[PDB]
Amino acid sequence: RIERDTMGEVRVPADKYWGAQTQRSLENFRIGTDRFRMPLEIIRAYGMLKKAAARANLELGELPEEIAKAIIQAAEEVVQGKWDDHFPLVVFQTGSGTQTNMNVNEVIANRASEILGKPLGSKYAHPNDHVNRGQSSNDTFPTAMYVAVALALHQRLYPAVEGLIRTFTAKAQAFDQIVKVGRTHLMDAVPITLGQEIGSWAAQLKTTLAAVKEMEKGLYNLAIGGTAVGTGLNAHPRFGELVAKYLAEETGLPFRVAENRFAALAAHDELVNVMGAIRTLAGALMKIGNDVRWLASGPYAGIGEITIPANEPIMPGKVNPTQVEALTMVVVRVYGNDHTVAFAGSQGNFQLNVYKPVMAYSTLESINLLADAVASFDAHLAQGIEPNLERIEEYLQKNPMLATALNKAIGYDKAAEIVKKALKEKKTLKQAALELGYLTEEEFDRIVVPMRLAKPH
Amino acid sequence: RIERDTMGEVRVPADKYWGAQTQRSLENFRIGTDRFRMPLEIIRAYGMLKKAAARANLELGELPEEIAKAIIQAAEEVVQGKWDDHFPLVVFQTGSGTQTNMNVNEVIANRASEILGKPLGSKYAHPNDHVNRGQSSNDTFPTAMYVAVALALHQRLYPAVEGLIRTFTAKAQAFDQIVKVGRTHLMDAVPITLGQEIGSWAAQLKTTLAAVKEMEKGLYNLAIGGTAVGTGLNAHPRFGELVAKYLAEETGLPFRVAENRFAALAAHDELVNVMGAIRTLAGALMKIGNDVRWLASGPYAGIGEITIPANEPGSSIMPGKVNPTQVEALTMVVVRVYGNDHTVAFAGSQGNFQLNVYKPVMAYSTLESINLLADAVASFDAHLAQGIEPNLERIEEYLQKNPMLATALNKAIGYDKAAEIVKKALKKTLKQAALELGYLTEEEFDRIVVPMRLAKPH
Amino acid sequence: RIERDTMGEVRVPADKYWGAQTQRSLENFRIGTDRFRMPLEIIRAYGMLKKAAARANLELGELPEEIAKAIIQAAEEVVQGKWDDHFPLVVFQTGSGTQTNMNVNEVIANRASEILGKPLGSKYAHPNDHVNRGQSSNDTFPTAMYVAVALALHQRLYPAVEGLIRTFTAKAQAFDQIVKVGRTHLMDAVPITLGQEIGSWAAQLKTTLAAVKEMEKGLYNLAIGGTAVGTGLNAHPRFGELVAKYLAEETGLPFRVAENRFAALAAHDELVNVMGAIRTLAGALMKIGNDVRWLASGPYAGIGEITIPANEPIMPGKVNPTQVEALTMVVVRVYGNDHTVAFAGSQGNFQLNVYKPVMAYSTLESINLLADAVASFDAHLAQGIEPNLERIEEYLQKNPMLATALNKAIGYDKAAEIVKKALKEKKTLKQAALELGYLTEEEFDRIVVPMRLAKPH
Amino acid sequence: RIERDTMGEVRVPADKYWGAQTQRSLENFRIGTDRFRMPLEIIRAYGMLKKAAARANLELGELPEEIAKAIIQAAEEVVQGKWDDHFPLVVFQTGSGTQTNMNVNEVIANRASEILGKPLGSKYAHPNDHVNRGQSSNDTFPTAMYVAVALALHQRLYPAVEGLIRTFTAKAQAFDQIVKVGRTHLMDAVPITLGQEIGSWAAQLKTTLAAVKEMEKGLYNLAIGGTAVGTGLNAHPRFGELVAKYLAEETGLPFRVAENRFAALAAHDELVNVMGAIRTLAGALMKIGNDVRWLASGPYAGIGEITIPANEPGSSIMPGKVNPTQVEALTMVVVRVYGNDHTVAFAGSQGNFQLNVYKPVMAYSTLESINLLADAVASFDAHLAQGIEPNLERIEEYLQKNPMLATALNKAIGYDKAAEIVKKALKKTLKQAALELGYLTEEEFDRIVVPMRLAKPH
Repeated sequence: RIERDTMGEVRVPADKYWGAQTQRSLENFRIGTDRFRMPLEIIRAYGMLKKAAARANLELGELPEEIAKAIIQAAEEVVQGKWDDHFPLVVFQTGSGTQTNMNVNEVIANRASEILGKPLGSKYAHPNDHVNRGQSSNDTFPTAMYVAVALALHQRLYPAVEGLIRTFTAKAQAFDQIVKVGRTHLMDAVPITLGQEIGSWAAQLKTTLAAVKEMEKGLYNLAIGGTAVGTGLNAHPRFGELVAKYLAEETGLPFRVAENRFAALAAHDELVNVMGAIRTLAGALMKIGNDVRWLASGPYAGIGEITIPANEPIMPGKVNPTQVEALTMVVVRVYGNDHTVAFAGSQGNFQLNVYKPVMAYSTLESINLLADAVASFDAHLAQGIEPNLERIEEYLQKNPMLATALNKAIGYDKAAEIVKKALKEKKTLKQAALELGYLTEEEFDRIVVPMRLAKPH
Repeated sequence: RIERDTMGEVRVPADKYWGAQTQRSLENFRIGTDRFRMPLEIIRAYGMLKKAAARANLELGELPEEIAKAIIQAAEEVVQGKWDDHFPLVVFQTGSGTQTNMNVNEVIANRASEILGKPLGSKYAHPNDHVNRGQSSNDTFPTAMYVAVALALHQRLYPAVEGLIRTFTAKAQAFDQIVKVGRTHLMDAVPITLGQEIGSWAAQLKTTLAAVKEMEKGLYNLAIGGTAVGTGLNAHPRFGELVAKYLAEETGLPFRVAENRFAALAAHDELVNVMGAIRTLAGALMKIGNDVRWLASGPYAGIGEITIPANEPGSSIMPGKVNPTQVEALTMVVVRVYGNDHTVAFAGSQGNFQLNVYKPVMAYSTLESINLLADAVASFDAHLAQGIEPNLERIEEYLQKNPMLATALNKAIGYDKAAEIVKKALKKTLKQAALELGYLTEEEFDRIVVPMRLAKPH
Repeated sequence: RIERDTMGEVRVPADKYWGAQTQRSLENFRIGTDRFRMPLEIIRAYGMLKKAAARANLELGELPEEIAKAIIQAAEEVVQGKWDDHFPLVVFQTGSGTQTNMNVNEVIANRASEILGKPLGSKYAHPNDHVNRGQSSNDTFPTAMYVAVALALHQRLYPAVEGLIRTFTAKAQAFDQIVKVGRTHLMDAVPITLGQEIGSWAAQLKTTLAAVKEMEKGLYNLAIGGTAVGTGLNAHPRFGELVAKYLAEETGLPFRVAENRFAALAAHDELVNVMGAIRTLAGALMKIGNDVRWLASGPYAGIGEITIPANEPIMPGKVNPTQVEALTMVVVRVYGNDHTVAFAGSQGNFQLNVYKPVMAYSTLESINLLADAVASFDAHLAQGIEPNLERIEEYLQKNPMLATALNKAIGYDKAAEIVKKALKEKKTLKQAALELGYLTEEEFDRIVVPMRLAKPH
Repeated sequence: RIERDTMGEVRVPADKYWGAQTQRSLENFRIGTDRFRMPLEIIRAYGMLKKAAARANLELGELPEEIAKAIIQAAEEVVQGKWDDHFPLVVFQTGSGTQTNMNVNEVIANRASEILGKPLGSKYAHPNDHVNRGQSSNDTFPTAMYVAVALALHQRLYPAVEGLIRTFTAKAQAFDQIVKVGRTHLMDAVPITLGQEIGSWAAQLKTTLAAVKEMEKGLYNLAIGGTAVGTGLNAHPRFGELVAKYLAEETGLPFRVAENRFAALAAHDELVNVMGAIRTLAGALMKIGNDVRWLASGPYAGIGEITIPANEPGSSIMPGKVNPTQVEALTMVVVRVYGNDHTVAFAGSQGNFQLNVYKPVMAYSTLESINLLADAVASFDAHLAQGIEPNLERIEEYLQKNPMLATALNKAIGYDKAAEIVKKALKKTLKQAALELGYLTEEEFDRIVVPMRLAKPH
């Protein structure tokens, strides 16, 4: 079809619901078109915002009853993802996300007009005067992105991490009776149990996940209502308040208007902190991932104290740790995303930080990739972790760390000799102690109890 | 003096109280000796830890009264900074901080022996058997570093940032009636007040400082009691618990043993997040600092809406020109801090098995950030922020050209008769153009054009 | 169709040329499927590698004549991009890029078999025994990625940056007679010309671009020939040498086998340095971009010494600097990409760094986004930069920096008084000097010559 | 002593040679006073610069013979480190380094006046009129910092890295006949030699050091002569040219004035790239260091293919166990260096108009990286690398289980009769299993199974 405005006539695909402005933008912004389409999470959140906005304005007498109801309906459709294919703009547009705001306004306006029995392009429901009433791209984009990130955390990241925590916790309980060598500086230290080792991974995830959930609270403070620079000019005094209330009712999260609307436009420090906590979580996943591949290294020239499930339905102990590699590659990508967000966050100027799209994009990318990788790592590796009892035992029984009990039982002299023999002849302390006649294969087991070292209290 | 360890005997300065393992580290790790001596915050915190440890072991029957009391006295002297010159080791030593732990054990043990009328190097009060009783460097170093960082936040960073928040809050109130041009994309936007702008800076600091204080809570969870790998082997069953209790009594902070002792040794994710929050605060300071120098730019060919105190001559002299030197020092600290964060988070991802062996550098870079920011924020506050003043004339010059002030005319005398006043008081003041044309009087003008109404529409 | 191997039977789209292994991989690797498809630059380069490999093996007597010629033909087709749609794997696979290597082997094998009159799936031309002869994913993936990045630099980044340099150089020459205020610490300093100011931007780009081109040379050292761990086991002693020679002949770049093949597999330090130089180039683009929006800030409350072309075919001086915003958002993304690559580069273990896919991806992303952004910034802003003579003049003529000549002509006392009057009455130094009778509007122009300050020698 | 500047008079220590602007900076920028005093490398380089400047101005008739000669003598004393204690300013001062430039001008001018029998504070040899003649802090600070960094690379970093390359090269040759198991994905792979593995470390250092030396060339382009903004206003037309010439004579490096003087003041992209290359070198050192500690891990329940020197007792004692402490110090320096790079590159993107005002921190973080790496590489080399020895028994234990050694049997006595020897000498040595089964003799075995053939197939 052909839409007409004071700027001229533009041709838009007859099946598309965006308007002339979006069509022009689609033809002008060509940076990263293939991989950087504006995240749909932002679009869905924008739908929620526009829906709450129509309701607020209607209630405050800023919009005609019928037109408002049509907008509310059209907006809800966007939220339900019925118009995802009508948003073709990239992340690399204006630093205020103006193009996407107008894309949202045009699609919802045209659909609203259609609902009201008007052909697309009529603007019966005006994109700017109605759908964008009392709003600016300046305050609505950051509002939409804060909501998008908060929802993405609950929808994808938390379920994935909480799932892996449950898996590790289950494995930790199941293997808590298996005593093994503990290592510090990568060197043989003292005994621990495989359950204690795996439990530490679960603990790191609980600790880092808790921090993400705490930082998440900063996202509850929205810029909505401050309009262009934070003064709220052109918006009803209660517009922001109501929009926040409705967003909170729809999401179940305690959203509210930021105590200071100026800072909510000039910076996005709350988002920076959320990304930072996600980065720390990623760091813990790298630590855990590496522990896993090192413990599974082998079959014979590594550590090999645990085995991981085959990558494709190669015997146990010879499986390449593919899930660790995919996970850690995601982790290094996440650290880079954090760098991008924090760097951008320090670059605001006066009344508006103009790096909003990329800050939102890199944070969402991190959330989605981590959610994908954690879920994959969990289902395809973590859940199938098993101990290699033979390897664990061989290391423990032949290690000097078990000589402790001997020193008090038969004196250091004899114990030291037993250890020296075992190491020299590559035998277990029990075997050496037997070939020396210092202790029977019976007395040894009564004096040397590995679990007493791993659980000394 | 001759000192010894399991490896043998070595010579140490007769006037120093450290021992053999300190001497070996001194000689074997000549890395960053000039600028990277282990932070005294860590040494003082270690003194607090060793005092609590002796107190706990005595209470639990693990140490004799005589020796324990001497150790407690010696440790307290360390906390008071009386032995600072007896810690000569660098940050770049063993990754577990073993050498500094032994430096602490040796100094306290020697001073304790002396307090008991025993000679130095005698080890009557033994560094390992007594001062380090039930401990490992693995759990004590991170315990001491978490305490050190938590205390430094309260002692230096918070007071500085809270001070700047107070200054900006006061300035915002004082200039809240000064209407000016807002800017978006760096372009002229709708009116705002200077008070709202400065107030936004204060808000950013409140928001970021709040996050640092929330992340600080993770430091309350200590590794103490986990000994070598987290099992607590060699420690009395109640040792860790009592030490954390005593540290809480000593500091006023709610220190407790971490729920999972193993993760407390294998990683320091809590410290990583504290540093991360500090990085965000630094980012806010850069944004604020840049706003300040841009607003004060010029003073003739820049924006120049505010003026700042002139504290030094400067390189190139020009009457009225004041380089924003305090902003430059602050932003240089900010870029340093982002690097510190990079270092801490990188190290945090590199733990292996039961121990992360990057502890010293993680603690050092976090403390450096705290100290530099505390220094720079306080300096910026005292030497610039407190002296910020508006340039009323320049502010008004810009405002009068703002199209928003002309919107009240379009619907008061017509769009043409209003746009015409724009082609007159432009290509000075609109209040004059309307007068020269008779379209409106100066009395009615100020009645139709009320900039504050635009800055505060609600 | 249905392919059959020792692992079982698999169903592959009748129109797709990949095999059972790729089909299984497509179904197993689900991390970042939407935005992280393996870069086609890597696929095209792999085609070049496989083509050179077939030729080398044929010449060395490692492959049957006919089968080799069919492979060479199939490979060339991949290079020409005729099979781009037959590579559906993501970047987040094994850290060795094994899945993509096999994807390349299967597609080329099936096409080769078809050319030889054999239905797809027959393996007449064997993916592993023929197409992958004397090769490993370990040495071929990094070889393909080094070639991909080097070509991407010449094909996209260099043309874009060289173009902007030409633009700035042209503008610098054209505006070299326009004297203006120079600024240090953001404060009024001494006079310069708009041409000198714009010329500095061109210089930064020349300097940073030169560094990228120097680091590029490190990519000429390929891992090809080292096979699994660098020993060259299972490959002809001259296989690597010949493959490198053929790659060099086809690209026009002096590719060769790395002096040390072990290091070429265990690390990719050369790629890290290339990304680092790209990061520095990005930093210069941010500096330049910011200078541009600050100089164009206005219309009346900023600097406004230059104007930028409208974003859509808003009067001069009121145009939002959209191209700067898009460019700087790309810059912060690039800094993050560099972080990812350098971090990954330090994580190699023993004989193989297993972060290859992500290191390659983040570097290529940076190259493509910068190429896109620089070209856009150039065509839509840089080329249309114009001076705002009125603003420039008003700042210069009313600035104390022009009083220098006065001091020597009429003494500091009078000159200082002239400046004090001009600033007090907001008038030009010439006007003030006239209202004081110290100098005529004629004598002033003979004593105060701005260009003599901007070009003192 | 009373000293003065355009702002007024101030009191300075009677035993110090600095002036008023140094004193003001001393008092107004108390940021990082303990660890961030301006690098002496920059001070020494500034001495070289001021010496060349006086020499150039004298040659060009811009300075009197008497005063010029005194300044040259005074400047040379600074280069020799005779006045190090007279530079008390920190890195976190003005972003242009103006305060340090004046600190240099004041010390040299006072010493010059004294050399001419004049009293301190008299300014017979004036800090601004003579020592700073034809210069600005804007062009001299980056000139001094580029020279400082270039010299530090040659004086400290290159010798250290070249030394380690030599050590690894020697070790690789000595162990090139020791066949071992290669590892990919951390899993057992095909055979290689210990010499090839260690050789790869040497290669990584050669590759990264080469890039640092290439980036170093960008530092040869100096800002000198551009004065305040790049125009050269106030400088003699040949001043910059001669100064660069004299600096080249003095240092042996090909210093020249940058083609574009403006970009030399508005940015320091060359320094950013040098730091970037240093970061890559650090990454290689981490990879190498990690390989070293993993190979030495154990020594009983780890990989343990190599052993390293034991330099200290350590925390937990176990016969034969040696913590890889030198690797820990080195990798902690590496994570610090990545942070330094982040800082330098961040600052590099923040220049505005005619001047980047993050100069001090950019120079400082680069020099810190150079010095810490030089320290750590040298330490790691002397205290660990030079003592690396193979654990022949462990290496052989792993190799014998490698499937590749069994491939020569499958086609020598059958796949079944070969796979059977794998179910015997596994669930010790394959050379024994073949004997106990009579399938092959020990003489024929070593004739069929030649591991080196696998490690060196070409």
